[PDB]
Amino acid sequence: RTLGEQWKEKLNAMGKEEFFSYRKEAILEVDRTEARRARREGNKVGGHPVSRGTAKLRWLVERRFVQPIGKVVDLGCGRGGWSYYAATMKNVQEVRGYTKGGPGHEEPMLMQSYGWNIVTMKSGVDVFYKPSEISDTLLCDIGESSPSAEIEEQRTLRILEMVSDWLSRGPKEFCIKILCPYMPKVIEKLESLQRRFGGGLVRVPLSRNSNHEMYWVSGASGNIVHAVNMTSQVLIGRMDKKIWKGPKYEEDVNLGSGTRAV
Ligand SMILES: Nc1nc2c(ncn2[C@@H]2O[C@H](COP(=O)(O)OP(=O)(O)OP(=O)(O)O)[C@@H](O)[C@H]2O)c(=O)[nH]1
Ligand SMILES: Nc1ncnc2c1ncn2[C@@H]1O[C@H](CSCC[C@H](N)C(=O)O)[C@@H](O)[C@H]1O
Repeated sequence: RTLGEQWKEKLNAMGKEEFFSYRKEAILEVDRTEARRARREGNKVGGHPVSRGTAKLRWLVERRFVQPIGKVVDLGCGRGGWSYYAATMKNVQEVRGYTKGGPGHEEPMLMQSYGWNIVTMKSGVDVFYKPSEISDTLLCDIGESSPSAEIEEQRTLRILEMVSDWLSRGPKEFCIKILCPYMPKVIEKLESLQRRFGGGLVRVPLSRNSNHEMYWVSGASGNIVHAVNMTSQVLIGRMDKKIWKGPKYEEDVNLGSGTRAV
Protein backbone atom coordinates (compact mmCIF):
# COMPACT_ATOMS: atom_id res chain seq x y z
CA ARG A 1 0.00 0.00 0.00
CA THR A 2 0.99 3.54 -0.88
CA LEU A 3 2.55 6.33 1.24
CA GLY A 4 -0.73 8.27 1.11
CA GLU A 5 -2.56 5.25 2.52
CA GLN A 6 0.07 5.12 5.27
CA TRP A 7 -0.33 8.86 5.90
CA LYS A 8 -4.09 8.41 6.06
CA GLU A 9 -4.15 5.58 8.62
CA LYS A 10 -1.54 7.52 10.63
CA LEU A 11 -3.74 10.62 10.45
CA ASN A 12 -6.71 8.67 11.87
CA ALA A 13 -4.81 7.18 14.85
CA MET A 14 -3.94 10.66 16.15
CA GLY A 15 -5.69 12.14 19.16
CA LYS A 16 -7.70 15.33 18.95
CA GLU A 17 -5.01 17.54 20.49
CA GLU A 18 -2.34 16.40 18.05
CA PHE A 19 -4.74 16.28 15.10
CA PHE A 20 -5.63 19.95 15.47
CA SER A 21 -2.00 21.08 15.87
CA TYR A 22 -0.97 18.77 13.01
CA ARG A 23 -3.47 19.79 10.34
CA LYS A 24 -2.25 23.43 10.17
CA GLU A 25 1.47 22.72 10.70
CA ALA A 26 3.63 24.70 8.23
CA ILE A 27 0.70 25.30 5.90
CA LEU A 28 -0.18 28.57 4.21
CA GLU A 29 -3.22 30.30 5.67
CA VAL A 30 -5.42 33.38 5.18
CA ASP A 31 -6.91 35.28 8.13
CA ARG A 32 -10.71 35.16 7.70
CA THR A 33 -11.55 37.21 10.83
CA GLU A 34 -12.02 40.24 8.57
CA ALA A 35 -14.27 38.40 6.12
CA ARG A 36 -16.54 36.81 8.74
CA ARG A 37 -16.48 39.95 10.91
CA ALA A 38 -17.99 41.80 7.92
CA ARG A 39 -21.17 39.74 7.39
CA ARG A 40 -23.46 41.42 9.94
CA GLU A 41 -22.00 44.78 8.92
CA GLY A 42 -23.93 44.29 5.66
CA ASN A 43 -21.09 44.84 3.23
CA LYS A 44 -21.26 43.22 -0.22
CA VAL A 45 -18.48 45.43 -1.69
CA GLY A 46 -15.49 45.20 0.70
CA GLY A 47 -13.68 42.72 -1.56
CA HIS A 48 -13.86 40.07 1.19
CA PRO A 49 -14.10 36.64 -0.48
CA VAL A 50 -17.06 34.41 0.45
CA SER A 51 -14.74 31.49 1.20
CA ARG A 52 -11.12 30.34 1.58
CA GLY A 53 -11.50 28.73 -1.86
CA THR A 54 -10.72 32.03 -3.59
CA ALA A 55 -7.13 32.10 -2.22
CA LYS A 56 -6.65 28.51 -3.39
CA LEU A 57 -7.74 29.38 -6.92
CA ARG A 58 -5.58 32.53 -6.89
CA TRP A 59 -2.50 30.54 -5.90
CA LEU A 60 -3.07 28.33 -8.96
CA VAL A 61 -3.96 31.21 -11.33
CA GLU A 62 -1.02 33.36 -10.21
CA ARG A 63 1.28 30.47 -11.15
CA ARG A 64 -0.31 29.87 -14.56
CA PHE A 65 -1.63 26.36 -13.66
CA VAL A 66 -4.98 27.48 -15.09
CA GLN A 67 -5.88 30.64 -17.02
CA PRO A 68 -9.64 31.30 -16.98
CA ILE A 69 -11.07 32.49 -20.28
CA GLY A 70 -14.40 32.67 -22.15
CA LYS A 71 -17.36 30.83 -20.67
CA VAL A 72 -16.34 29.52 -17.24
CA VAL A 73 -18.34 26.63 -15.75
CA ASP A 74 -17.80 26.17 -11.98
CA LEU A 75 -19.00 22.73 -10.78
CA GLY A 76 -19.85 22.59 -7.09
CA CYS A 77 -19.48 26.35 -6.75
CA GLY A 78 -20.85 26.37 -3.18
CA ARG A 79 -20.84 29.97 -1.86
CA GLY A 80 -18.92 31.17 -4.96
CA GLY A 81 -15.28 31.79 -4.00
CA TRP A 82 -14.11 30.35 -7.32
CA SER A 83 -16.92 31.79 -9.46
CA TYR A 84 -16.44 35.36 -8.18
CA TYR A 85 -12.68 35.12 -8.44
CA ALA A 86 -12.94 34.12 -12.10
CA ALA A 87 -15.43 36.96 -12.64
CA THR A 88 -12.76 39.59 -11.81
CA MET A 89 -10.52 38.48 -14.73
CA LYS A 90 -10.63 40.25 -18.11
CA ASN A 91 -10.43 37.17 -20.35
CA VAL A 92 -13.55 35.77 -18.64
CA GLN A 93 -16.72 36.60 -20.59
CA GLU A 94 -19.17 34.56 -18.49
CA VAL A 95 -19.21 32.52 -15.30
CA ARG A 96 -21.77 29.78 -14.75
CA GLY A 97 -21.78 28.03 -11.36
CA TYR A 98 -23.64 24.92 -10.25
CA THR A 99 -23.95 23.53 -6.75
CA LYS A 100 -26.31 21.15 -4.99
CA GLY A 101 -27.09 23.23 -1.90
CA GLY A 102 -29.73 22.12 0.58
CA PRO A 103 -29.31 20.64 4.06
CA GLY A 104 -25.70 20.63 5.23
CA HIS A 105 -24.29 22.06 1.97
CA GLU A 106 -23.39 25.63 1.05
CA GLU A 107 -25.66 27.74 -1.11
CA PRO A 108 -24.45 30.55 -3.40
CA MET A 109 -24.00 33.74 -1.32
CA LEU A 110 -24.79 37.16 -2.76
CA MET A 111 -21.74 39.37 -3.23
CA GLN A 112 -21.00 42.47 -5.27
CA SER A 113 -17.32 41.84 -6.06
CA TYR A 114 -15.72 43.15 -9.26
CA GLY A 115 -17.70 41.76 -12.20
CA TRP A 116 -20.25 39.89 -10.04
CA ASN A 117 -22.69 40.85 -12.87
CA ILE A 118 -21.38 38.11 -15.22
CA VAL A 119 -21.89 35.47 -12.48
CA THR A 120 -24.90 33.17 -12.48
CA MET A 121 -24.91 30.50 -9.76
CA LYS A 122 -27.68 27.90 -9.63
CA SER A 123 -28.32 25.94 -6.43
CA GLY A 124 -30.32 22.69 -6.28
CA VAL A 125 -28.23 21.17 -9.06
CA ASP A 126 -26.59 17.74 -8.62
CA VAL A 127 -23.82 17.81 -11.25
CA PHE A 128 -23.81 14.04 -11.37
CA TYR A 129 -27.12 14.34 -13.29
CA LYS A 130 -26.63 17.69 -15.08
CA PRO A 131 -26.16 17.37 -18.83
CA SER A 132 -22.77 18.79 -19.81
CA GLU A 133 -22.45 22.10 -21.60
CA ILE A 134 -19.69 23.57 -23.74
CA SER A 135 -17.26 25.75 -21.79
CA ASP A 136 -13.85 27.31 -22.36
CA THR A 137 -12.85 27.00 -18.69
CA LEU A 138 -14.02 24.11 -16.54
CA LEU A 139 -13.62 24.39 -12.77
CA CYS A 140 -14.68 21.68 -10.33
CA ASP A 141 -14.06 21.68 -6.55
CA ILE A 142 -16.14 18.71 -5.35
CA GLY A 143 -14.98 16.09 -2.86
CA GLU A 144 -16.24 15.17 0.57
CA SER A 145 -13.60 13.85 2.94
CA SER A 146 -14.09 10.63 4.86
CA PRO A 147 -11.88 8.83 7.39
CA SER A 148 -12.07 5.87 4.96
CA ALA A 149 -9.63 5.98 2.04
CA GLU A 150 -11.88 3.51 0.22
CA ILE A 151 -14.87 5.91 0.41
CA GLU A 152 -12.76 8.85 -0.75
CA GLU A 153 -11.53 6.60 -3.59
CA GLN A 154 -15.07 5.73 -4.72
CA ARG A 155 -16.07 9.38 -4.42
CA THR A 156 -13.05 10.53 -6.39
CA LEU A 157 -13.60 7.93 -9.10
CA ARG A 158 -17.24 8.98 -9.44
CA ILE A 159 -16.20 12.66 -9.83
CA LEU A 160 -13.60 11.73 -12.44
CA GLU A 161 -16.39 10.02 -14.41
CA MET A 162 -18.51 13.13 -14.86
CA VAL A 163 -15.66 15.62 -15.20
CA SER A 164 -14.61 13.61 -18.26
CA ASP A 165 -17.99 14.33 -19.87
CA TRP A 166 -17.55 18.12 -19.44
CA LEU A 167 -13.95 17.97 -20.66
CA SER A 168 -15.08 16.09 -23.80
CA ARG A 169 -17.02 19.30 -24.77
CA GLY A 170 -13.78 21.20 -25.52
CA PRO A 171 -12.54 23.24 -22.56
CA LYS A 172 -8.77 23.61 -22.69
CA GLU A 173 -8.50 25.47 -19.36
CA PHE A 174 -9.42 23.29 -16.41
CA CYS A 175 -8.97 22.92 -12.64
CA ILE A 176 -10.42 19.83 -10.98
CA LYS A 177 -10.08 18.95 -7.30
CA ILE A 178 -8.82 15.38 -6.72
CA LEU A 179 -9.93 14.35 -3.22
CA CYS A 180 -7.92 11.14 -2.93
CA PRO A 181 -5.12 11.11 -5.49
CA TYR A 182 -3.11 8.41 -3.69
CA MET A 183 -5.36 5.35 -4.10
CA PRO A 184 -4.16 3.12 -6.99
CA LYS A 185 -7.45 2.97 -8.91
CA VAL A 186 -7.55 6.77 -8.81
CA ILE A 187 -3.96 6.98 -10.12
CA GLU A 188 -4.91 4.64 -12.99
CA LYS A 189 -7.94 6.72 -14.07
CA LEU A 190 -5.88 9.93 -13.74
CA GLU A 191 -3.08 8.61 -15.97
CA SER A 192 -5.74 7.75 -18.57
CA LEU A 193 -7.44 11.16 -18.26
CA GLN A 194 -4.01 12.94 -18.47
CA ARG A 195 -3.17 10.91 -21.57
CA ARG A 196 -6.37 12.26 -23.11
CA PHE A 197 -6.80 15.80 -21.70
CA GLY A 198 -3.22 16.67 -20.61
CA GLY A 199 -2.48 18.70 -17.48
CA GLY A 200 -1.03 17.54 -14.18
CA LEU A 201 -1.59 17.31 -10.43
CA VAL A 202 -0.54 20.10 -8.13
CA ARG A 203 -0.62 20.51 -4.36
CA VAL A 204 -1.79 23.91 -3.13
CA PRO A 205 0.02 24.85 0.12
CA LEU A 206 -3.19 26.35 1.49
CA SER A 207 -4.61 22.85 1.79
CA ARG A 208 -4.56 21.52 5.37
CA ASN A 209 -2.35 18.53 6.31
CA SER A 210 -5.49 16.60 7.33
CA ASN A 211 -6.25 16.21 3.61
CA HIS A 212 -4.32 14.97 0.57
CA GLU A 213 -6.33 16.87 -2.03
CA MET A 214 -4.51 17.81 -5.20
CA TYR A 215 -5.72 19.81 -8.19
CA TRP A 216 -5.68 18.40 -11.70
CA VAL A 217 -4.76 21.52 -13.71
CA SER A 218 -4.42 22.13 -17.47
CA GLY A 219 -1.34 24.27 -16.94
CA ALA A 220 0.64 21.55 -15.13
CA SER A 221 2.60 18.59 -16.51
CA GLY A 222 4.53 15.58 -15.35
CA ASN A 223 4.40 12.19 -13.69
CA ILE A 224 1.34 11.85 -11.46
CA VAL A 225 2.66 9.01 -9.29
CA HIS A 226 5.75 11.06 -8.45
CA ALA A 227 3.75 14.24 -7.78
CA VAL A 228 1.44 12.30 -5.44
CA ASN A 229 4.28 10.62 -3.54
CA MET A 230 6.06 13.93 -3.05
CA THR A 231 2.90 15.32 -1.44
CA SER A 232 2.49 12.21 0.72
CA GLN A 233 6.14 12.55 1.93
CA VAL A 234 5.71 16.26 2.78
CA LEU A 235 2.52 15.44 4.71
CA ILE A 236 4.21 12.61 6.61
CA GLY A 237 7.28 14.78 7.21
CA ARG A 238 5.06 17.20 9.12
CA MET A 239 4.00 14.51 11.59
CA ASP A 240 5.37 13.60 15.00
CA LYS A 241 6.68 17.12 15.74
CA LYS A 242 7.76 17.93 19.29
CA ILE A 243 7.10 21.66 18.80
CA TRP A 244 4.11 22.64 16.67
CA LYS A 245 5.13 25.94 15.00
CA GLY A 246 1.71 26.41 13.38
CA PRO A 247 0.84 27.86 9.97
CA LYS A 248 2.18 30.87 8.07
CA TYR A 249 -0.33 33.61 7.36
CA GLU A 250 -1.11 35.32 4.04
CA GLU A 251 -3.26 38.40 3.36
CA ASP A 252 -6.54 37.27 1.78
CA VAL A 253 -7.44 38.32 -1.77
CA ASN A 254 -9.14 41.70 -2.33
CA LEU A 255 -11.87 41.09 -4.94
CA GLY A 256 -13.02 44.74 -4.94
CA SER A 257 -16.44 45.77 -6.26
CA GLY A 258 -18.40 47.20 -9.19
CA THR A 259 -19.34 45.76 -12.59
CA ARG A 260 -17.79 45.06 -16.00
CA ALA A 261 -19.24 45.14 -19.53
CA VAL A 262 -18.36 41.97 -21.47
N1 LIG B 1 -7.25 11.72 14.35
C1 LIG B 1 -8.28 12.43 13.86
N2 LIG B 1 -8.48 12.53 12.51
C2 LIG B 1 -9.52 13.25 12.03
C3 LIG B 1 -10.44 13.92 12.98
N3 LIG B 1 -11.36 14.56 12.23
C4 LIG B 1 -11.08 14.33 10.93
N4 LIG B 1 -9.98 13.55 10.80
C5 LIG B 1 -9.38 13.11 9.52
O1 LIG B 1 -9.19 14.26 8.69
C6 LIG B 1 -9.89 14.06 7.44
C7 LIG B 1 -10.45 15.35 6.85
O2 LIG B 1 -10.67 16.34 7.85
P1 LIG B 1 -11.64 17.60 7.64
O3 LIG B 1 -11.88 18.14 9.03
O4 LIG B 1 -12.81 17.22 6.77
O5 LIG B 1 -10.74 18.68 6.83
P2 LIG B 1 -11.05 20.28 6.78
O6 LIG B 1 -10.96 20.73 5.33
O7 LIG B 1 -10.13 20.94 7.80
O8 LIG B 1 -12.61 20.39 7.27
P3 LIG B 1 -13.39 21.56 8.12
O9 LIG B 1 -12.36 22.26 8.98
O10 LIG B 1 -14.40 20.79 8.95
O11 LIG B 1 -14.03 22.44 7.08
C8 LIG B 1 -10.98 13.04 7.76
O12 LIG B 1 -11.43 12.34 6.59
C9 LIG B 1 -10.29 12.15 8.77
O13 LIG B 1 -9.49 11.15 8.12
C10 LIG B 1 -10.15 13.75 14.43
O14 LIG B 1 -10.86 14.27 15.32
N5 LIG B 1 -9.08 13.01 14.78
N1 LIG C 1 -22.97 16.17 -6.53
C1 LIG C 1 -22.80 17.48 -6.39
N2 LIG C 1 -23.35 18.35 -7.31
C2 LIG C 1 -23.16 19.71 -7.18
N3 LIG C 1 -22.42 20.20 -6.12
C3 LIG C 1 -21.88 19.35 -5.23
C4 LIG C 1 -22.06 17.98 -5.33
N4 LIG C 1 -21.39 17.40 -4.31
C5 LIG C 1 -20.83 18.36 -3.54
N5 LIG C 1 -21.13 19.57 -4.12
C6 LIG C 1 -20.75 20.91 -3.67
O1 LIG C 1 -19.42 21.29 -4.00
C7 LIG C 1 -19.09 22.31 -3.10
C8 LIG C 1 -17.58 22.34 -2.96
S1 LIG C 1 -17.05 23.65 -1.84
C9 LIG C 1 -17.10 24.93 -3.08
C10 LIG C 1 -15.89 25.82 -2.82
C11 LIG C 1 -15.80 26.94 -3.86
N6 LIG C 1 -14.73 26.64 -4.85
C12 LIG C 1 -15.52 28.26 -3.16
O2 LIG C 1 -14.51 28.90 -3.45
O3 LIG C 1 -16.28 28.69 -2.30
C13 LIG C 1 -19.84 22.02 -1.79
O4 LIG C 1 -20.48 23.16 -1.26
C14 LIG C 1 -20.89 21.00 -2.17
O5 LIG C 1 -22.20 21.38 -1.82
